[PDB]
Order: sequence, then structure tokens, then C-alpha cells
Amino acid sequence: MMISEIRQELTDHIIPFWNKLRDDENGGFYGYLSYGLELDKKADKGVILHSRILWFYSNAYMTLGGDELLDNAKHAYEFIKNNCIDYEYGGVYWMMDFEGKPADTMKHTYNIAFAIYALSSYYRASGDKEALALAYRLFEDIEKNTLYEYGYREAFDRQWRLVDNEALSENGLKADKTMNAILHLIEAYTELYKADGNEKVADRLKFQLGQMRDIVYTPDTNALKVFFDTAFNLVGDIHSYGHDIEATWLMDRACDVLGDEDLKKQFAEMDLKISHNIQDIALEDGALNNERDKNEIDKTRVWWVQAEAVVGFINAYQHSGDEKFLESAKSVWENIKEYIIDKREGGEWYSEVTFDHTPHDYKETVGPWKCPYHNGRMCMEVITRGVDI
Repeated sequence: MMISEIRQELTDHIIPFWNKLRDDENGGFYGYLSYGLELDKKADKGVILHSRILWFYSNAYMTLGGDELLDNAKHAYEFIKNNCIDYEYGGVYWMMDFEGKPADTMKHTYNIAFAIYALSSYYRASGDKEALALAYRLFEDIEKNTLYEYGYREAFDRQWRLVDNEALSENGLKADKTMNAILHLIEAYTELYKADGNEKVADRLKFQLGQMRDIVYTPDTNALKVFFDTAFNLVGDIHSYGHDIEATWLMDRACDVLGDEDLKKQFAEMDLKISHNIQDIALEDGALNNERDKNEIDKTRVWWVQAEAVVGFINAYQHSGDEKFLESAKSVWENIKEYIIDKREGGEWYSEVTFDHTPHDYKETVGPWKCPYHNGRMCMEVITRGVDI
């Protein structure tokens, strides 16, 4: 059934693939594997990529066991600690070169949050207490330098002077504030709190949750807004189905880890509403569409979107008892197998596949924005929740 297959995809396909990308020569993991499966060992190594690998191995180890997994986690951890952290100004850089020299020193709230998420996890895994210290160190850096009166700001140069939020922008937008960043702060802080129960961290977490409920959620539509200006007013008109379904289970996760029953009930009802909406509006021909940008629907099947829909739908079942959520989960998974998973040697998942089932041959297999985190997390979450179909 579903769990057995996914567990296989994780253990026999995904892990072996990533294992081969370990760089014992220059540290960390290789930064680029093209669509045509040509590897550039000398490509720049993105720090979000390394944090996601770190998160992935740390969690794969906690799920399946196997010293090998923890050793790979540790390999990535060392790369981050020794190269990726700006000890002088704070935070983490954006891009290293293949040798681990800073190639882009821009500071991004979203990137720093991820470092926290990974470090927290590695601590829960290892549990090297220096990893937890680094986690708090970066938590402090975010709160010191990126928090303004009306919420977090997202993009800075190394020295924390404000710049354009390219990199999270979608069209020509480059809004100042994004739902993306808030969501990934929730994700990280949830993990830091899980790790060590610090109430200062839960305070910020609850503030982030509130922003999701009070600003970003659109009650008469059940959508999440995506881009904002410095006034938290809407910029552009984008509905990212992927972030919606991801946010639903991520927010429940946050509320469960806090253990406040009033939040949990509150958020479980909001999240379900978003879940039902996505299932009605974005599920088509058994797979999840990407987004609506104003008048146009992008029906491209983006790999991480499929993966997040599997978790979010299962989560929606768990909070509702409605079986159609389960069927949707199966449907998305069935279509991941047919169309998204690479059968070539030795690839893993295609980045993007059209509604008509042909891969975008211009999207890399591995790069700064594609890693084992989204698809890795789905496998583990499915395994761990043990609902089958």
C-alpha cells in the first residue's frame, strides 16, 4: 500500500541518490546536477541547499536509523558551521563557492530560518549541544536585525542594510514582506521549541502564527496572500497552491508542539478550510496545480508542490475523518510515481512536469533551490503518521 511504497522510495531511491552527492574533497555536497544528469562538482554551493540536506539527513537518521545517515548529517553540519555562518555580523550567507568561500554574502530571513530548522534537527539527532547553541545564536540574530515594528523584513546585505527582496519574488514583484518567510520562521521556531522548550522562542512563534491568521489568511476565500509591502498590504495577486497546502500542516504542527489547545482548535479549523479549498480548486487530473497569477492558472506539476500536497491532505484527514482527503493523497502520490519520479540512472525526481506529462528539460535535478528536503520530508511524514491507503 501507500506507506510501504513511499518508504521504499525514500530508502532505495532518494537516500542512495543524495549519498552520492557528498563532497569529501571540498566539504559539504556538490551544488549542481543538471536536468541531463551532468554534475558540476565545481558549482557554487547554496547554504539553503546545505541546511536542507542537514535537515534531511538528521531526520532520516531519526526515522530509519543507520549511522551512515548521521555521518552525512554531520558532514553537512560541519560545512555550515565552518563556512556558512557569519560570526561577525550574524546570520548565514546566501551562496558559497565550491570551496566554501563566501560567494554571495546577502542576509535573508528566510535562509537564516532554515539554518535554525536544520541545526535544531541535528541537535535532536546527535545531540551535539553546540548545534543547539548555533541555533539560538541565529534565532538571536534574526530577532536583533530583521524584526521591525510591523513584522520581519526579509533581505539585507551582509551588514544588515536593506536591499530588494529578489530571490523570493515571483514576477517583477520583489515585495518587502512575504508569506514565505513567515511560514519558514514558523517552521524553524517550531523545531527549536521542540528541541529545547525555550519560552522566548514560543513567544515569537505565536506572533508568527497570529500574522498568518490575522494578515495573510483571506477568510472569504480561504486563500493565503503571498506578497506584501512595508504596510502589509497586498502586492500582486498570486495564489500559490503549494504554499497553501504546506502551511496547513506546518501550522498544525506548530500548534501541537506548543500544546495550547485553544490555538490547536483555532488553527485546525482554519487549516481545514484551506485544505478543503485547495482540494476543490487546485486538484485536477489527480495532481496539484502550481498557482494562480491574476487571470492565469499555471497547471505545471512542481515536485515540491506534489510532495507538500501528500502531507497536507493526510493531515487534513487526520483532523477531519474525511476520506476524500486520503484518496486525494493517494492520487497525488500515484501521479508522483508515474510522472514525477525519474527512472533514468541515476536521477531522482524531476523538478517540473507539464499538465501533459512532459518534464521541463531546463530545470536542474539539484541546485540552490532543489534538494532532498520537500520530497524527503513527505516520505518521513507519511511513514511517521502511519495512515495507509
